[PDB]
Amino acid sequence: QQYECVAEIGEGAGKVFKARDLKNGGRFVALKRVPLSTIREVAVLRHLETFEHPNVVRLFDVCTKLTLVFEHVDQDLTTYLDKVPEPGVPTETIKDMMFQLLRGLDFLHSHRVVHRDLKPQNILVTSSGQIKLADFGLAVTLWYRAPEVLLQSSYATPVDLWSVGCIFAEMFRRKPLFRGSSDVDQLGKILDVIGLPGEEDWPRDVALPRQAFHSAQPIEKFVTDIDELGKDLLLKCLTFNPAKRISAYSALSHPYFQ
Ligand SMILES: CN(C)C1CCN(c2ccc3[nH]c(C(=O)c4ccnc(-c5cncc6ccccc56)c4)nc3n2)CC1
Repeated sequence: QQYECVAEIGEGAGKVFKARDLKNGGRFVALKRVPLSTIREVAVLRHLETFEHPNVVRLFDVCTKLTLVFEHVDQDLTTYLDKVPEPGVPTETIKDMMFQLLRGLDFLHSHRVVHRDLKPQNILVTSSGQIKLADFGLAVTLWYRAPEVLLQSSYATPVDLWSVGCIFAEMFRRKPLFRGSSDVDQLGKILDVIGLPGEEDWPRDVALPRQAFHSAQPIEKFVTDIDELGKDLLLKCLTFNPAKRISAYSALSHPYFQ
């Protein structure tokens, strides 16, 4: 094959490797090796590539079980936070990274792709500080799961803005905001902070009823340095109700990004 594995990046639900692209100057690429639904998902990927959005990982090739060649990025958001000098991330650097993050999200929503598992472990940061979304559009941590996914009720795009707020926060905290040991625990951790939602905000026909939990806390506690504009925006990303939750397109126009 034209490529040559030099290491593994990680494994999960598939397998991703770091390699050399021998035909293109020995640059680093990323190889993943994984039925119409599959053909379908790849058709979308190939399609999304055409637009070449700066805030999503480039697709270089699809080898004919199935190998997908993407670009390689030196690090993810997680190692960027581990290795970040004290006492954190420059307010301005957060404001910028979030924007780039929201850009690719709107780009993905606008084409009706839902990431479904957006966590800092697949948010890639390049040499220049360019955010690039990885690990999407193909078939451990619930800390970034949205309430409705936890309740197993709605699976639409509002899911990924819940994750955005969770990441937004962590960019201040440098530690995950809600660390739960399981789906019920997780759901608890969330409601301890945002407060019990209105009774009509609980989706119907879900095994978990509103009565199985027990008041809202102020946000500046768990997240310090956050401005009013950060606060307000962050609150509309973590609205319990997916219909009341903000959207990427709507987020891009928040006063916070002025
Ligand atoms: C200490 N060592 C182990 C550190 C080396 C630097 N580092 C990373 C981490 C993630 C990284 N992704 C990448 C990529 O280039 C890349 C490009 C396109 N798609 C993916 C991708 C595809 N499918 C599923 C995925 C699931 C999660 C994340 C990415 C996925 C990855 N390079 C990374 N380098 C941290 C550990």
